[PDB]
Amino acid sequence: SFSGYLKLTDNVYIKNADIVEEAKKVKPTVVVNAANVYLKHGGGVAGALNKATNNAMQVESDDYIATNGPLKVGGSCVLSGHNLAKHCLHVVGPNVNKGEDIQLLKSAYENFNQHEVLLAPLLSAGIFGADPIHSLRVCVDTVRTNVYLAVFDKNLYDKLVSSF
Ligand SMILES: O=C(O)C[C@@H](NC(=O)c1ccc2[nH]ccc2n1)c1ccc(Br)cc1
Repeated sequence: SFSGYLKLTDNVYIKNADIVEEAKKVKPTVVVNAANVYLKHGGGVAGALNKATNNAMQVESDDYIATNGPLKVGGSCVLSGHNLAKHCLHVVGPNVNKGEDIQLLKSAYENFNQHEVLLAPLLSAGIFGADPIHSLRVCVDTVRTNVYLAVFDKNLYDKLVSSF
């Protein structure tokens, strides 16, 4: 049901699209959220996915944190996808703006290997402060399952394809 993606490798595909709109259209088995360790979905991809769920993602996430405590940087948890997907895989890439180790980006993408197919954003990109060209390279060199990357910014999308 994914359509219009450009094939980068055997298993990695990419499209200039809003991941919220893509999830509403496709209703994938798994949508990846660019989460923080507290599952506080304020802004970026997380704020946008949460708003699309009418804040149900944040209510579920606060119950998960109250029970389990925070995730690790490089870690993940599987929660409901609400109206966007069957499941949401909340993955914590390092936030370089907040001082986290960029080597944890490969650990973050390893979480995707537990799922056969995913709709995802580039981890640690945008407000997380990392170089998106580097994030795409770690993605293609780490993930073995089928990943459909949605890149919101048109100019970044064009740069990512032309420099790949
Ligand atoms: O373009 C990408 O997908 C990376 C992107 N991410 C966001 O910050 C980002 C933020 C909010 C969003 N809502 C749905 C999606 C989404 N994404 C980013 C945007 C612009 C620049 Br300039 C650099 C990076």
